Amino acid sequence: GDTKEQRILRYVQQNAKPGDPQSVLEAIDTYCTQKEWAMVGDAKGQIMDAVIREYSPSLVLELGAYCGYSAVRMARLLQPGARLLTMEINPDCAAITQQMLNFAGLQDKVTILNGASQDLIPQLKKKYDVDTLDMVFLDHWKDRYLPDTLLLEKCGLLRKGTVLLADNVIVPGTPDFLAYVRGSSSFECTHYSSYLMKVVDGLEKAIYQGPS
Ligand SMILES: Cc1nc(C)c(-c2cc(C(=O)N3CCN(c4ccccc4)CC3)n[nH]2)s1
Ligand SMILES: [Cl-]
Repeated sequence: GDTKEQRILRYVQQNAKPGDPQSVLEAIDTYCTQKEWAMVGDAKGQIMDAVIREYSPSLVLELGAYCGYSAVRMARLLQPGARLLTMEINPDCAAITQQMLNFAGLQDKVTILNGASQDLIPQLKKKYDVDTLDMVFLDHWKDRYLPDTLLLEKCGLLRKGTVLLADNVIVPGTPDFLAYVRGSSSFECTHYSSYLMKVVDGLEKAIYQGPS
C-alpha cells in the first residue's frame, strides 16, 4: 500500500533534514505545491506563527493532526516545557504524525491522542492531567467546531484569554461556529483572510472571556 500521506512523509525523509522543523515545513509546502496537494499552507502558517508568538501558550490543543504539518509548525515555536496535544481520529494518520514529529525532532513536545475529539476532550482532565488550555487550533471536521467549543466550555477547559484559532472557517466554512463566537460575549473574534484553489478562505481567532 502507498497512500498520499506515506508519500509526504517519504518526501520529507529524503529532502528535509532530521531535527529541523522548518525544512520539514518547506519540504511539505514544496511537496503539496509541486507534486500532489493535501488538506497545508505557508500563508496560513504565517498567521498560525504570529498567534503562537503573540500569546506564548504553555499548553496547546490541536483538533486534527492529519499528517503533522500544523503540529510541526506549532510545536517548533513552543517554549521549553510547553506541550502540544494533538487529536487524530484515523490511526494511519496518527502514525504518519508520530514519524513526522520524530523526524523533525519534536516528538517530546507533542502527545498524540487517537480518537474522535468529543471522546477525548472529556478525558483531558482526568487522563492527560490538563487543567485549562492556553490555545486551541481547530482543523478537524467543520461541523464539530461549534459543538467541540461548547464541549470544551462544559468540561471547564477554556479560561479567560484562551485563544481558539479556527481554520477553514470560510471554505468549506463554519457558519454556525462563526455566528456563535462573534455573537457571544464570551468570545472576542478576529477574522484573518488567507487565500488558498485560488479562493479566499480565512481563519477565525476567538478569545474566550469567561462564561456568560
Ligand atoms: C470528530 C473528530 N475528531 C478528530 C480528532 C477528527 C480528525 C480530523 C482529522 C483531520 O486532520 N482531517 C483532515 C484531513 N481529512 C481529510 C482529507 C482528505 C479527504 C478526506 C478527509 C480528514 C480530517 N483527523 N482527525 S474528526
Ligand atoms: Cl464520530
